[PDB]
Amino acid sequence: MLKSNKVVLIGAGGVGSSFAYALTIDNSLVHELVIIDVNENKAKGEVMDLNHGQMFLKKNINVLFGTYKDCANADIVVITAGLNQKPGETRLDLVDKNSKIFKDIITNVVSSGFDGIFVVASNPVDIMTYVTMKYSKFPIHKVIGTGTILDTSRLRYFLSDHFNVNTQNIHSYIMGEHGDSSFATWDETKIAMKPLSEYLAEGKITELELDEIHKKVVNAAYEVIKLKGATYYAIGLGIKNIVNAIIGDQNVILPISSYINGQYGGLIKDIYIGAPAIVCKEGVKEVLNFKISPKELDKFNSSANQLKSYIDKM
Amino acid sequence: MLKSNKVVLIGAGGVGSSFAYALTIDNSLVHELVIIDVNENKAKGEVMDLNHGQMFLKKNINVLFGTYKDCANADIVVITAGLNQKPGETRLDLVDKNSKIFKDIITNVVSSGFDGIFVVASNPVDIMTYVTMKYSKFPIHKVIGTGTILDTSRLRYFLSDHFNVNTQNIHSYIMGEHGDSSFATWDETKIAMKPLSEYLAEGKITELELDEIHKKVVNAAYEVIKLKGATYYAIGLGIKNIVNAIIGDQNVILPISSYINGQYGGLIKDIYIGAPAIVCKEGVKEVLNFKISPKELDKFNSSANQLKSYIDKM
Amino acid sequence: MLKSNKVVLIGAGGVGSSFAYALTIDNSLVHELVIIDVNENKAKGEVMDLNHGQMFLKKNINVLFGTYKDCANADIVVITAGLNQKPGETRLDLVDKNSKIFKDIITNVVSSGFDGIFVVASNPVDIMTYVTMKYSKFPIHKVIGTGTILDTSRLRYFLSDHFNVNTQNIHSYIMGEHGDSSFATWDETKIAMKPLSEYLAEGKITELELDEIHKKVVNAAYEVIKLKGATYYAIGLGIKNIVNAIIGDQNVILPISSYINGQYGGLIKDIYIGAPAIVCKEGVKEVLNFKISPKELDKFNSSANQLKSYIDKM
Amino acid sequence: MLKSNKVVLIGAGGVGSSFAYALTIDNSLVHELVIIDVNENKAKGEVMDLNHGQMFLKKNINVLFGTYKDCANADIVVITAGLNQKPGETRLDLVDKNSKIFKDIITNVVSSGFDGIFVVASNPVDIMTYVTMKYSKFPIHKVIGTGTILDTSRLRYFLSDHFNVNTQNIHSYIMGEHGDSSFATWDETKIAMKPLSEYLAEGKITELELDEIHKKVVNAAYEVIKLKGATYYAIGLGIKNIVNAIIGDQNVILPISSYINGQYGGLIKDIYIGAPAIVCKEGVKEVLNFKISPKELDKFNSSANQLKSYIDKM
Ligand SMILES: NC(=O)C1=CN([C@@H]2O[C@H](COP(=O)(O)OP(=O)(O)OC[C@H]3O[C@@H](n4cnc5c(N)ncnc54)[C@H](O)[C@@H]3O)[C@@H](O)[C@H]2O)CC=C1
Ligand SMILES: NC(=O)C1=CN([C@@H]2O[C@H](COP(=O)(O)OP(=O)(O)OC[C@H]3O[C@@H](n4cnc5c(N)ncnc54)[C@H](O)[C@@H]3O)[C@@H](O)[C@H]2O)CC=C1
Ligand SMILES: NC(=O)C1=CN([C@@H]2O[C@H](COP(=O)(O)OP(=O)(O)OC[C@H]3O[C@@H](n4cnc5c(N)ncnc54)[C@H](O)[C@@H]3O)[C@@H](O)[C@H]2O)CC=C1
Ligand SMILES: NC(=O)C1=CN([C@@H]2O[C@H](COP(=O)(O)OP(=O)(O)OC[C@H]3O[C@@H](n4cnc5c(N)ncnc54)[C@H](O)[C@@H]3O)[C@@H](O)[C@H]2O)CC=C1
Ligand SMILES: O=P(O)(O)OC[C@H]1O[C@](O)(COP(=O)(O)O)[C@@H](O)[C@@H]1O
Ligand SMILES: O=P(O)(O)OC[C@H]1O[C@](O)(COP(=O)(O)O)[C@@H](O)[C@@H]1O
Ligand SMILES: [Ca+2]
Ligand SMILES: [Ca+2]
Repeated sequence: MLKSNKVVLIGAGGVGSSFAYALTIDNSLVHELVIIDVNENKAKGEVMDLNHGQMFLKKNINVLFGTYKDCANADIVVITAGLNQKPGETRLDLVDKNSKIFKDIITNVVSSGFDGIFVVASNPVDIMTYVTMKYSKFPIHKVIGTGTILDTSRLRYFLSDHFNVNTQNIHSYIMGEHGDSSFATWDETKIAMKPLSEYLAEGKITELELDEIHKKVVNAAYEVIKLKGATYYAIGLGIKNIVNAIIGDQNVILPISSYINGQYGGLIKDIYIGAPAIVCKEGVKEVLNFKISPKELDKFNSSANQLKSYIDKM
Repeated sequence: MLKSNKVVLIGAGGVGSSFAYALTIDNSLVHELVIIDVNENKAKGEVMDLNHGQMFLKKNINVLFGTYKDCANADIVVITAGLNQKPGETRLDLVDKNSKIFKDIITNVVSSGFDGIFVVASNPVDIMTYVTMKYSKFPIHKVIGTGTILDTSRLRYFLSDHFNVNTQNIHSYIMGEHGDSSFATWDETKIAMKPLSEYLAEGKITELELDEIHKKVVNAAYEVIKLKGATYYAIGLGIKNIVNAIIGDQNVILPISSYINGQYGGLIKDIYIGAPAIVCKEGVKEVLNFKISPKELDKFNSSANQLKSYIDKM
Repeated sequence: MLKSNKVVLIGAGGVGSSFAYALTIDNSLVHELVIIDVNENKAKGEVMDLNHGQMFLKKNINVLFGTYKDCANADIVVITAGLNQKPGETRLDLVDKNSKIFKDIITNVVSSGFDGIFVVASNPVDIMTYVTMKYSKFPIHKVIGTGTILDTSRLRYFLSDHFNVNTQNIHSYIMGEHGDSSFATWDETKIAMKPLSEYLAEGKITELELDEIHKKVVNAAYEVIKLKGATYYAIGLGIKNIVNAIIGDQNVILPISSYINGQYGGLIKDIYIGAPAIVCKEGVKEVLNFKISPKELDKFNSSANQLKSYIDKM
Repeated sequence: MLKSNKVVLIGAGGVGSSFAYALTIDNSLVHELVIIDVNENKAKGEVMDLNHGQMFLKKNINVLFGTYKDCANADIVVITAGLNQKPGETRLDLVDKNSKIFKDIITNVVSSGFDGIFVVASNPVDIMTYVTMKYSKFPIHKVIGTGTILDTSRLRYFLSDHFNVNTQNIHSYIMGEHGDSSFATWDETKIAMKPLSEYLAEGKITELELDEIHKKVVNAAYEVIKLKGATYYAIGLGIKNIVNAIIGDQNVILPISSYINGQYGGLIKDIYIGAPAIVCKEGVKEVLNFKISPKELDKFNSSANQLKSYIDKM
């Protein structure tokens, strides 16, 4: 028998609503979308606005107001609820209030009988991913965070604009914390099959331009927050892509919040951090391990140690 | 010689930003999108947030922050600028305020050298379409408004849920003013090829339920605004579909703001009103005419009389 | 838990391979496509040629060379095996040959343990749908034939070309036997919301032109076969759309081979004939019933009698 | 302002017909498709079969039978005409006859007033691309051949199946002549960011397995021809993607038939060979140059020397 695939969204603010809109437009078999928000009226209005556009979609989809009960037979639970950062605030300044919000959300979600896959976007996303795994008691491979997918998308856009080359051919990652301590894989970067070192040697880009691009990646959230209050379009597309990759069993490699336990030298273990992993219908299929340059490995270790600090204080 | 297709968006609020997002996701050959707003910080932030997600799109697209000089070589100009209605404000006061804003907008656009197609969504949409045509001097067929496309989408969603049939197969229109004096084409409505009269005969639905549906359509915007502050997702998809129909030269029939001068009895002439028209690459190719029932014609003439009353004043 | 949707294709000729190609390009979550043919070299070559293009697809898909063992857990079985016709599709000789082929195919499929949905395209498609239902003993709502979907596609193309209007807005059907006894629903046809009778009265089309268009629909297959040897592109798309509507649970109304039992004047009963029905994840959800004009009802009854007599002689 | 993008297809065999089909299904705005074949009946039949499925397509498209006269205002001309291999023949046996055919076709097209972009697929594709350039006297950037895009697609499918990873993450090329002298960029290959050398070290792939995969790439065409008479699905998708990337001004890097005059050492110059280049609205924006291993450079220079040996004999 054929099945009805169900996604429950928890948190109907800018990020969640953008994700839901994008998913209705570009849908890899999501038959039911259930929206949950502690602000009941916001969720109701978003459900209405999404349903009023069905005539313009490629496919019809069931979009419903829901409660935690709906998670019982959900295949995916997307969590975007929590406080976002205000001007002058880091993502780590949200750890305490957002962890308390996630203790409550994860209890309800677990008590309903949910046994699908978690997709976490709330900040700080790596620590919130670890918290989801611990509170839920779920296997490590059924808990996914968006990690550095958004930072990587920003990096690839900036490089695409610099070289006037489609983002599809920009093979570079942001790894580490989804935050101030991230780093770019400059030494492993290629444009199609042409290494970045050849572009540097040819004077088509400079090392300080690389430093500036990485700093723009790091500061992008702060800039967009100053300009329009919060970021939601790019993260909405990233979540949509993760969801479709899961439902489609696409076995695609993405730089997500991945649980490391021996990879990248093993100096730091048992944390979630921005790193490449294979995604499929069962969740994470494998957390990859590849050699990165010594300086880049020191940056990775420093970022992972920063994360481990917060994990140890709880 | 292949060309670069350029769309300029004026007004980066909820409607305009939602349209731009939807267009980048489902893009029928827009190479360059230019976003303009009197609040330039908002426009900058939306440009950045839209660009940061390029890695997740099917196609790359140039999204830019611009000025009115960018309209010179634009192919389409989408206008979503102006005020949305507030409590205690009739359609007359918004007509006044928004026509005064459009004078400035259209003056700058036309002075830039623009000679493309106008797509208008600011409310009251039919009157603002008339105003755009009068201020711009453009041929009537080069000025399009969204008309009752959103009301028709709401109607077809309601009917699809009632009969549990895909919106694709709900053949019914909302016509007249985009507002309180609109009406449904009940007597000409079909579900696939089965007339609504048959469903009525079989107790599949009742006249009361039909009145209920029409009033749901009339009050949808008020409900959504109560619940979440504004509507923008469904209107964004509608505008995206219009723009793609134009660039794709699809010759598709839609219930837009159409210029009547003889159709539907011809008792009211020389106004834009929600009615079916064929849309193609050069704009409106034909405003159609078909027989509606006498009671529905009474409703149509009343709505057109209302719109003509507001126009003649100025 | 999430599942892998499995489609088995029996018959890897022009029609089957066209359908498989179109499905790989436009895929509503088919995870596994299995191809079977009594000519195993042909099935293998098609599997290889379809897999060699995965790089260019939106989504990866597992394309497999199969045996009947693969039907055990298949969700849909598409049958396009059988002799293609230079002369009459509904020859009693062709009926006999393809009935003998279907006996073997259905026996092997059913002995595999399959319990999904049959989608039949082999000719004569209405009688082959009947034979599939009889040999398999499946519920009638789990046996689908393509019926007059192809004839309706041709009709809507011809009308779209006549009026220079998108096929989207052409609301007309071909009904009755997929072949020489079919008829068009001229008296119920609409262009968008405009009845065809209004176009006739305005001189934009004539009765003779309607007759000629219907004869073009009837002679299309013969002409295409004369020119290029066989037809497979339009029918491949029709099969693809049926499959995607089923897996997407879209509740869409399609003119398929439907099991008639009282509808349309309850004269002929218990045969498969071209008629509109609601398609969903469950199979056929309902055969629709609406009033046709007396002349068209007579055409329909004559077509049904044609079919029943050919079933008798089998 | 907005235009109708016109593609003329010359050669309506399996390759051309598959490309046309795929294009109608996945269309980056091609408003008019014109089909030319010296066998007028085959072209007519293909036009009819393609048009009879418009109702199932996302967008309507104008498909017409035509003559050389129709290239006058064409934006793109795709050439798929000429002899195919058949069992026992290499692709280099066909040079003489196909060069004669191409002389005829190019002369007619150029005489028609066409000044757009050629896209060449007929075999041997590198030599036929060179011949198109020479006979047409067009700028080099106006002439595109499919080169090793098909070989690369086969390679990426084989590696995707071996590692069970999406083709999207397989970064490897086939370069050199589309034929028996090609080679794979093993030393520069990555699965996402993970070099192939690490998979070899970890025993997840072996040197003999790389040898075998390249041999499979080289013998794929012979095997598929033996099994079903000819290859056309994978090549059709490749052509479709080139066309959509041109019209979409996507600036994508593809391994196509590129004109070399200094790259990859100065050894062989002034020929077309399988190599990466940037494709955009104007044609070829830039032929890339990147370092490959010394043994692979030897292979590249031997392949190029063979192609030069053929070009000099004429
Ligand atoms: N790359 C990434 O992962 C990104 C992370 N982001 C974070 O995502 C989260 C949401 O951001 P925004 O949408 O802009 O914020 P928002 O102000 O729009 O609020 C999101 C929603 O969460 C709701 N909520 C709060 N508590 C609960 C609860 N217990 N159950 C259900 N709903 C609840 C709340 O009512 C609100 O509607 C923040 O933590 C952001 O920092 C935002 C941008 C990118
Ligand atoms: N056609 C339809 O069906 C509907 C029409 N809608 C109307 O669309 C318009 C925009 O709606 P929202 O996005 O929600 O409102 P909004 O406040 O969110 O955005 C309106 C934008 O217009 C900007 N603006 C104001 N004046 C000017 C100016 N002189 N020049 C340039 N920019 C200016 C302004 O800065 C703001 O960003 C309103 O008139 C709505 O009533 C909204 C909903 C549906
Ligand atoms: N429903 C519709 O609208 C249409 C129906 N069509 C019919 O579809 C069928 C196939 O058409 P084509 O592909 O062009 O013909 P084809 O000869 O190209 O393909 C038929 C395939 O079926 C194979 N086959 C034969 N017997 C068996 C068997 N016992 N088991 C498995 N495979 C077998 C056979 O080897 C061949 O590959 C014919 O009956 C057509 O008449 C064709 C056009 C439209
Ligand atoms: N990666 C690649 O580039 C590949 C190249 N391929 C080659 O593409 C070409 C076509 O392959 P197929 O479609 O299978 O062969 P086909 O015989 O099926 O079709 C070729 C068509 O070209 C027609 N034709 C011949 N001369 C002219 C002319 N002067 N004007 C117009 N039409 C003409 C001819 O009538 C025929 O219909 C062959 O040369 C193949 O070797 C096929 C596979 C892949
Ligand atoms: O022209 P309308 O009335 O707006 O309907 C358009 C819709 O009709 C359809 O063609 C379906 O029509 P049918 O139900 O008659 O088959 C859809 O594809 C299309 O979106
Ligand atoms: O594996 P990555 O680095 O995430 O890149 C994924 C992208 O690479 C591509 O496969 C293109 O690869 P190439 O540049 O090597 O041709 C895109 O299709 C895909 O979106
Ligand atoms: Ca740039
Ligand atoms: Ca015509």
